[PDB]
Amino acid sequence: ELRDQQEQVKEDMETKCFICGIGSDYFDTTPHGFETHTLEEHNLANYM
Amino acid sequence: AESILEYFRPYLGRIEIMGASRRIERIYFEISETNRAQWEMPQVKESKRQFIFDVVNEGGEAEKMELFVSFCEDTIFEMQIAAQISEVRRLRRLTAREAATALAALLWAVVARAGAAFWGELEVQRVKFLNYLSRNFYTLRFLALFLAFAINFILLFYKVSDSPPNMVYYFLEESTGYMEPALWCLSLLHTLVAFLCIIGYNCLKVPLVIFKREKELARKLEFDGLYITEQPGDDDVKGQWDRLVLNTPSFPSNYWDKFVKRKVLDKHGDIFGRERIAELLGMDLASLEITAHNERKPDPPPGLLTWLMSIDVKYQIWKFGVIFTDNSFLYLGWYMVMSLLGHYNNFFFAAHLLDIAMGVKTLRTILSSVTHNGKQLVMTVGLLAVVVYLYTVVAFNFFRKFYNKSEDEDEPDMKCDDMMTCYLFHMYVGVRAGGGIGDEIEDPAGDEYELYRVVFDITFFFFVIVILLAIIQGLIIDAFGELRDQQEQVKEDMETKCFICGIGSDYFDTTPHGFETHTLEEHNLANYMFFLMYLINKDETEHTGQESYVWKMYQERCWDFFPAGDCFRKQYEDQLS
Amino acid sequence: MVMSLLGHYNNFFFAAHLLDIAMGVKTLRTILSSVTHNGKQLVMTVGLLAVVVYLYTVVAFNFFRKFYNKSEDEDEPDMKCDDMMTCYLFHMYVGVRAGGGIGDEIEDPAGDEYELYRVVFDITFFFFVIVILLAIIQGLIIDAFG
Amino acid sequence: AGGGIGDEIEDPAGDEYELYRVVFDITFFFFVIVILLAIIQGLIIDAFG
Ligand SMILES: [Ca+2]
Ligand SMILES: [Zn+2]
Ligand SMILES: [Zn+2]
Repeated sequence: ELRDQQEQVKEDMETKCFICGIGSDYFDTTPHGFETHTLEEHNLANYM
Repeated sequence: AESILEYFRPYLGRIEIMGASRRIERIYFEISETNRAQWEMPQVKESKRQFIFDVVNEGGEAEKMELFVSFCEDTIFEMQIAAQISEVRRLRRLTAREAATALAALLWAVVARAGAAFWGELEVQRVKFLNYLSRNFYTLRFLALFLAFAINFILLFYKVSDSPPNMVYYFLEESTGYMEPALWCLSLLHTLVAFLCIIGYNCLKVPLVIFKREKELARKLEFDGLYITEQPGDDDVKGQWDRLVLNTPSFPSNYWDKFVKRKVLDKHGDIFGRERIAELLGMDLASLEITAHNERKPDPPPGLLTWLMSIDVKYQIWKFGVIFTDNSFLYLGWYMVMSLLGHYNNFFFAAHLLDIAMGVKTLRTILSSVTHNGKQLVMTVGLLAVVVYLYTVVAFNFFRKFYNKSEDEDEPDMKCDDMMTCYLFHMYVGVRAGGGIGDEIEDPAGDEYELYRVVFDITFFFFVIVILLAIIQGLIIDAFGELRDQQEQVKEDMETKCFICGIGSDYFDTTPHGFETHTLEEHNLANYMFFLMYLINKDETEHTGQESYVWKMYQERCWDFFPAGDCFRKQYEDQLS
Repeated sequence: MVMSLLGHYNNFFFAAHLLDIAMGVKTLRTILSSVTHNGKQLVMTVGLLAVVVYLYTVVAFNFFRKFYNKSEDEDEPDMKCDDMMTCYLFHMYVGVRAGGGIGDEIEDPAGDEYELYRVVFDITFFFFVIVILLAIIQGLIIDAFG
Repeated sequence: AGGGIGDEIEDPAGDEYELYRVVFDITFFFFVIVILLAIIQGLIIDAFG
C-alpha cells in the first residue's frame, strides 16, 4: 500500500504540470518541451 | 534492381536526424561487414540489453541521449579489445557414499543447467599466451566452479581420531584410496586457475574500466572546470584521487583523445594563468609544446625489458588505485587468496562455493530480493535488539525469581541476576522459541504476579515474535513484487515507445506494421551506433554535407541532431502517405 | 494405466491414482500452477539451502565438536560430528527442521570458553537458514499468485 | 508439528532404512508443512491485494 503510493506520487508529478492539467504528451512535440515547461515557465516556485 | 537491393540490404544503414534546416531528414551510409559482425555477438547484445534496462528505470532529459552516446563509444572500445585478442518387501540398502554421490550429481546437474562453458622470441609467444587467457575467461572461470565442487566433495569424508591411523584430521575414503592423492592434485590445479582468472581479467576487463574513468575526467576538464574553475568536491574520494594523474606525461593512455591537454589549455588558459594551467596539468616546457609539431617525430629504438624503466611511476600509482578499488577485481582477488590460503591444509576451500551465487543467473536473482532491502532489513533487526532489551529491564527487577534452570539443592545459574546475562538469555533463547520467554521460564502460578507474567509473555509473543518476524518475512516478499514490477515496466515502456522519439505506438499503428518497422527500418538505435563507427573511420575531407554537420555537433557534445519528437512521417504526413 | 496394471500385483499402487485428483479438478490445478510457476527458481533456493547448511558444518566440524552428543551415559558411540558425512546429515535432517536451528538440538554452551562463539553461531543459523531461507520459499509461492 | 512426522516417531539410526527415513521426513516437512501451509497463508495474503 505504501510503496504504491510513492509510485503514484512520482508518476503523476512527472507526467503532469501540477498547475495546468496538461500532460507531457502535449509538451513533448518540441525537444525538452516538458522539461522547460515545469522549469522555465510556471513552475510553482516563482509563484511563491 | 532486385538482386543488388537484396544483396546490399545488410550493409545499407539508415538513420534520421534533425538539423541544418529545422526539418527531419534521413541519412544513408555503408555499414561495414566487420562492424556488423562484431555487433551480432552474445557479449555485446547482453551489454546493450543491460543498458536499455538501466536507462529506462533512471530516465530523464537529454541525459538519456548523453548516456546513449557514451554507451555508443564504449562498445567501440570494447570492440577494439575483442579484435586484438582473436588470432511390501525389503528395498536395497543405502550407504553414505552412494547417496552422497547421487545427490551431489543432482546438485551439479542443476547448477550446470546454466551451461556456463632468446629474449625476443618470448614476446611473440607471450602475447599469444595472454591473448589466449583473455579469449576464454568465462570457460576458465567456470572451471574453478568445477574444482570448487570437486575439492569439497573430497573434503566431505574427513574424520577425527585421537590416535593417528591433538586430534588428527585423517581422510577416510572407502579405500578407493584415490581420494587422497586427488586432493593434492586438485588443490594445486585449482589455485592455478584462480591465479589465471586474475591475469585473464587484467588483460580483458580493466582496460575498459580505465578508459571509462579517463573518459569522464577529460570531459569534466574540457567542457567543465572541474579542477580549473571550481574544485573537486573535497569529500568524494574518486574526484580527489585522480588529481594525481594530471601531472603525468601519459594521462590519456587508453582513451582516444590524446590532445585533450591542449584543448583545455586553449579554453580555460586565457582567463586563467596560462602558465598556471601549464603546471597543474603537465605541459613541461609549454613553449616547447608550441615547437613540438614543427620538424618531425623521431622514433626511439625498441628496447623492451632493457630500459623499460622509463615508466610513469606517478601514473602507475594512479592506475593501481583505480584497479584495487574496483568491486569486481577485489572479489577475484578474494577468490584467489582463499585458494592460496586453502593450501594451508584446511577447509578454506569451502568458501569458494559461494561463487555458486555470484555465478548462476537465477540464483543471483533471488539474492537480489534479499539484498534489495538490505538497508531496511538491518533496521528491523536493530529494532529487534531494542525491543528485547526493553523487556530485559522489565524482567530484571520484577520477575527475577523465575529465570532459573532447576538445579537441585543449589542454583549457580540464575539467568537474570546480572543484566548482561539476562539480555543474553532473552536474545539467544527468548527470540528463538515459538512462545517467547514464556516457554523457557518457570510457570507463573499462584505467584502474586501471575497476571503480570501472562501480560508479559503474550505481549512478548505478540510483538517480538509474530510482528517483528512478519516484517523480516514481509520485506523479502515485497522485494519480489518490487523487482518484477520493474521488469514489467521496462518491457512495457520499451514496447509502447520509440526510445528515440517520444511517439507512442498509437500514432505508428494507423498503417499495418507501422510501429514494427519504425523501430526496425527507420531510426532504431542500432544504426546510430553504426553511424559513429562510420564517421570516426572516414577522413574529414570526404564527409558529406550531412555527415560533417553531425560530426560538428558530436565534437561539441550537443545532441540536438537526434529526432526527439518528430520522425519523417509526422513531418511528411500530408505530403505523401 | 500401467500403475493400475501394476496395481493388480496385490498392492496399494492404486493409491497413486489419486493424484489425478490434481491433474483433473480446475481450481485444484490452478493452485498447483502457482507452485510450479516458479519451479525453476524454487529449486535454486533449496540448492542454496543445501550450500548454507554445509557451510555451517565445516565451521562446526572443527570448532564445536564437543557438543554434538546425544547424552548416552558412560559411553558415547553417537557423536554426530566426529565424521563430516554424519555431521552434514545432522545439520540437514535435524538442524533445518527445528524452530531454533541447531541450538535446540545440541548441548548448551555455558561456561565453555566458546560460549559466545556458539551464541553467534546459533542465532546466525536461525537468522539465515531458518527465517530468511524459508521466507523465500514461502515468498516465491505468494508472489506466484500475484 | 513443526518437523513433520520425524518429530513424533522413533529415531532412525543404524536401521538399514536410515536414509529412506531421512528422505521420508524431509520430503514430508518440505511438501506438507512448508509449501502446503504457505499456500493457505498465501491465499489470504493475496486476498487483501
Ligand atoms: Ca569534401
Ligand atoms: Zn502547466
Ligand atoms: Zn521514433
